Amino acid sequence: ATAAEIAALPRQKVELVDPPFVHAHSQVAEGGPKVVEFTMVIEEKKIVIDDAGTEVHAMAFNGTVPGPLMVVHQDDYLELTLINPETNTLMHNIDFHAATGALGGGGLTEINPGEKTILRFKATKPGVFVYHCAPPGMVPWHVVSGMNGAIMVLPREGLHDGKGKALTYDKIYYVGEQDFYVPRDENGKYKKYEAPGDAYEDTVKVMRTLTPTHVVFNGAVGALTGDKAMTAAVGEKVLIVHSQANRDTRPHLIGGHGDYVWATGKFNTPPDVDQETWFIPGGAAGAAFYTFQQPGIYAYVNHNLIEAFELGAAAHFKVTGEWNDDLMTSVLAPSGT
Amino acid sequence: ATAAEIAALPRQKVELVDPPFVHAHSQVAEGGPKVVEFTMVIEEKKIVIDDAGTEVHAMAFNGTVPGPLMVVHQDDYLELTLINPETNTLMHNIDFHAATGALGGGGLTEINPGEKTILRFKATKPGVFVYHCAPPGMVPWHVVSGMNGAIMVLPREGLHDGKGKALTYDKIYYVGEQDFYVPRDENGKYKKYEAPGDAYEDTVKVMRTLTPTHVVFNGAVGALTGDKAMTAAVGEKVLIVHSQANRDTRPHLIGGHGDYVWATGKFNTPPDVDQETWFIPGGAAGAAFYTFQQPGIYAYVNHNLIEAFELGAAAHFKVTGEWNDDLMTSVLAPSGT
Amino acid sequence: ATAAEIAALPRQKVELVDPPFVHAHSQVAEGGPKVVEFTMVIEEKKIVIDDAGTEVHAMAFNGTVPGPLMVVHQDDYLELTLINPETNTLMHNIDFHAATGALGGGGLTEINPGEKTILRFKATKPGVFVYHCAPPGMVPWHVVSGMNGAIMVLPREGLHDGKGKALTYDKIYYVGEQDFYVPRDENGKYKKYEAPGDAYEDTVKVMRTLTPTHVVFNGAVGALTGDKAMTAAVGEKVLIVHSQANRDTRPHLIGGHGDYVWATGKFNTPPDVDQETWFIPGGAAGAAFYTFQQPGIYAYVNHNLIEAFELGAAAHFKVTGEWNDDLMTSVLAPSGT
Ligand SMILES: [Cu+2]
Ligand SMILES: [Cu+2]
Ligand SMILES: [Cu+2]
Ligand SMILES: [Cu+2]
Ligand SMILES: [Cu+2]
Ligand SMILES: [Cu+2]
Repeated sequence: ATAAEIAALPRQKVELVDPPFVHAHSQVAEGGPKVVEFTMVIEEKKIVIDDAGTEVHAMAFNGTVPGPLMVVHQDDYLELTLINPETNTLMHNIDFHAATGALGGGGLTEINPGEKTILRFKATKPGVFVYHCAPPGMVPWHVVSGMNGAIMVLPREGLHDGKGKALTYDKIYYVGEQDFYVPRDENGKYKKYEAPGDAYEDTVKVMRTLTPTHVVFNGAVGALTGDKAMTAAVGEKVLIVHSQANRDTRPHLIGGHGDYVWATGKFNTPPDVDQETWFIPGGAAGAAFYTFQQPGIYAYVNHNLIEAFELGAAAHFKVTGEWNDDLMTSVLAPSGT
Repeated sequence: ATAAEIAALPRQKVELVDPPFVHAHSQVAEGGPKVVEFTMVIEEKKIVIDDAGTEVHAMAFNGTVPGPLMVVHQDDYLELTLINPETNTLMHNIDFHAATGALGGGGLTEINPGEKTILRFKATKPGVFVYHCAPPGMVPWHVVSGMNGAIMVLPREGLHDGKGKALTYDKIYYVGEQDFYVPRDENGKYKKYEAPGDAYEDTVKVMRTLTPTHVVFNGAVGALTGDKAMTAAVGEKVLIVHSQANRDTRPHLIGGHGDYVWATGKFNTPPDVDQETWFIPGGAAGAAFYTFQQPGIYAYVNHNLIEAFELGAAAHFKVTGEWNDDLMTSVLAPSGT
Repeated sequence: ATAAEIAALPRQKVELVDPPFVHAHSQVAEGGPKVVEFTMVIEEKKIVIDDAGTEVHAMAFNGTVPGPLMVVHQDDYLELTLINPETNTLMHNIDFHAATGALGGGGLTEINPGEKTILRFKATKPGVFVYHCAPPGMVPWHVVSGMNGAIMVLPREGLHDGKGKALTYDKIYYVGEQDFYVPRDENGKYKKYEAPGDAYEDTVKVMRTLTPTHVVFNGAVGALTGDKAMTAAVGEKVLIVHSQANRDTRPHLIGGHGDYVWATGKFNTPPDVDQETWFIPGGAAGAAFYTFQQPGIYAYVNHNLIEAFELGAAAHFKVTGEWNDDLMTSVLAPSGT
């Protein structure tokens, strides 16, 4: 499109929504290409990540770990205002894996405390994609401090299966998975630090072991379990976007499947089908579409079950509706022999 | 199908055999849906997993690690009678990744020692699938004590390539790969215990390192080597099902290929072809079809070669037949320069 | 077919070049099947892998880590003369994942110092494939000492996308990724040894932790940076072949994508498209095709960002040409809030 064309496109501001929920959007694009505008303030803040009071100095886009899902359509532009307040201690930036050029945007968005920047890019490829902070020389420390999220660039005609038939979800959830590396003293007690930088050398030591101390969804052990379970009903179609900016994961819905899974995250790559456990490499997002058929509790886990049930990578779904005895039935309930 | 329709279907009782062998079955289904009946008794027992006498308190479906492969066809019902004898010490259950509802069956099959249960589920999706025990609060401990196996839900038509041409094996094997986490004392010797619960806390400590002490096929170092090799002949078509319920693996046939690999394990996802090394994420099963072209010894490994050749994840195939010098030949045998 | 027929085929003697470059070849085969001849001399040699001066006794095909890329076309024959000079200490051999029979060639090419051998195999499957040394009882030690490389078996008609459209690259690089396991003294400084075998025991104890101390491209931290950065231009089509003979990797071009990615490395498996981060399991090679659209610096990394930026797995590209503000622009450069 020529210059004048780009400048005349509609601009639209969107209010973000914290994970695992997602801001207002339409599956099939509304109108032609537009510039979708978002604002995020970076917050450096201590968070508690487990039920032992373990602390991390999180580096949080929009104040959450993960950062929020932004949704646009292919060939829209994403225009982000990124703000680094003067109460923060570090420079930050942003790298969108959906974008082309300048290290994903990281070369154009280095903001010290007290600065802001506005980056625009054309979302030329459809898929879910990671975004993360990447300051030169300190890239993994920011990412493993929680400074990452995802976007979704929907096809203009919405999602389709591998034969081109529409796939239209009723609900979407975004599960960001975070590996944390929390230092411990010689008694095995997690350490606490006054300011983010005080932890840098001890944290890189743990990072070099390649073994996280915690692997969590939505920023903390248990953040999406119990009273915080996600919800659905029998018959509803749910899209589950999952990202992991630094380390591999292998999602699984305990009691369900991924009926269609873009395991690479990219919508022009046909989805796998009927999956039990899919694989999302570190540095990527994936998305799974499932129609719920049975009510009750499900878990949603990274299926290294030690990561899920010892280190924190487990969520719940609570599903309403009527039980299907064709699909499963207890012929003889547990009883004495 | 209605409850009465299911009650009228034919029943077939299968006798399971121990991995890496597979029970008798037909690739193409005979006739219409059936209720395929299986029984497994759970055995808690010490197993020795290496040549140094290292022990695991195994929790073994049908007394083996992995548990046996169960074979059905799409839209059959799998009816399992699961028995937990009074000689065991723990509650157990079963979660079938092929099933829909109640945590794969785990919510309906919780059996204390001295109980049994009967679960039926409809095998609605074709593929190879993990099953495993998953008692609330104790899930990865049971799995990494060997309490896992797989099933195969064949298409009613049998297997096909990505162009719907039939693929018919002459032979099938089931390789269950197991990560074990064995505690060591201050001198580096593996510890022994006299009841499963006595090893729990020390085991969990090793599990949280994410670093197995052993990675084995069929429950031990060397289980599928030497005179317990898998066997085949030149011209024979072989399907190798491989599962890993907790940790990723990357199978490779040394000297061969995966001609067709359903690396996700799901038969409605078209297979990869001409594979050197495929990838099966923790929590899944995959399957590889190969036609042997050369005789001699092959190795079948997890191609993290430290996991294969230091930790235990290596099997052999012995193949009969005539050498093909067109495919390969020693032009000059090793000799002085 | 027969010996008369194979004697009649043309021979082509190729001179290998050092990675990341690739010897001259034709993407579409010039004429009928040929016997493509290569020679490699194995060198046991001390190499320095980081700016601290850390050393590995490398075991290097052609003197480099990785070994060089050999390029043939499907149904050519690859005929390798492999020489183990008398100045080396160990027996070595070669196992081509591209080849069929005798453990990939391993069984036929065991040469002591002062010996040579010539192996010929038919390259029946198109793709990129790992090769590596594999002496029985010492397999992972040789591979993780750098004794591995890759070959490319091009379709005779050159590369195509999943739908039959030709994909012709303008240039090709070969990135070999190497996990090294270097012992450390009680100060945590890397140890040095006199001969390869002096480090064996201490190296095996690091290998069994499954945690490399360094993960590098082209044999050292920073090897593909600075005057050794890869290069391209806006509009240029680049194929990046990447291998890892022992351990998984997840390549990512920072600021770009993989437009077409044969993540399994096999050209009869249609490529994934629009990739952010692809996944190549240990024991495999993959290849990604990308048309550069923006000038400037890029990094090409294993996107476990601790592996990339702490352990060494980061290369650079320098790209010339004109910035595209439609793809990306800084609407407001970093500036005061
Ligand atoms: Cu940051
Ligand atoms: Cu990134
Ligand atoms: Cu159990
Ligand atoms: Cu499971
Ligand atoms: Cu060697
Ligand atoms: Cu190999």
